[PDB]
Amino acid sequence: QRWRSDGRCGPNYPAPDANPGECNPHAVDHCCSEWGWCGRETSHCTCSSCVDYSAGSSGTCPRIVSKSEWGSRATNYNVFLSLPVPKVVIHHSAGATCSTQSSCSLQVRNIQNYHMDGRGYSDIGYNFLVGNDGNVYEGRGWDRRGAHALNVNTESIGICFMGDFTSQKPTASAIAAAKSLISCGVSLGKIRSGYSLYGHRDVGSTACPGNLLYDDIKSWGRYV
Ligand SMILES: [Zn+2]
Repeated sequence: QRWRSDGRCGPNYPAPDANPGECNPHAVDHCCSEWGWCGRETSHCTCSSCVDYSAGSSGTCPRIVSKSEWGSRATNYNVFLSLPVPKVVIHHSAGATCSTQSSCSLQVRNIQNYHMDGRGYSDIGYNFLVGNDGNVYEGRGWDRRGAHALNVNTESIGICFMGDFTSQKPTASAIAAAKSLISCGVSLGKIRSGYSLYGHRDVGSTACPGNLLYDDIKSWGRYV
């Protein structure tokens, strides 16, 4: 990857997939200092030759497409989650995949219409969605109680990958976007650092989030 395993970085310690060697954006030590160490302190982040990998397109926080950007309909749901959140539940759409911001935005619009008009929800059920386009889309957000898993709605953030992943896996960009979303939520204090990661099937009776995606999330950090 773009950072080393020994904790070094910079133009003197090249990474396997990166020269100069970089730092894990989602790690506590995400700044490459003068002395070629990945560190966390202000000195590591604010020197003239220092690089803070928390920031940028590859930072901890992924670009979240807001409700107004993906074309959400008017909602007025204000049932708030107790923050920070103990656990993260992973979902799959069990539906269409999407590869562009337009098609994924349309897909989110469809899912919202299904939840509100077909099932009678106050809004789209999930807190966030993720498309194969590598983007994150805003559902009920960080602060509002979701409707994605009955046993755990009040204690969790629901992230739903858009697609069916029983025999497929999402694009690497989708996975990266979800992980970065989680990391971001942790950095903000929306999600506890000692959070627990669940698949939907772990907390309910479904095949969600599909076999292969469920297999992949075991390798993610903090899976229960
Ligand atoms: Zn689910």
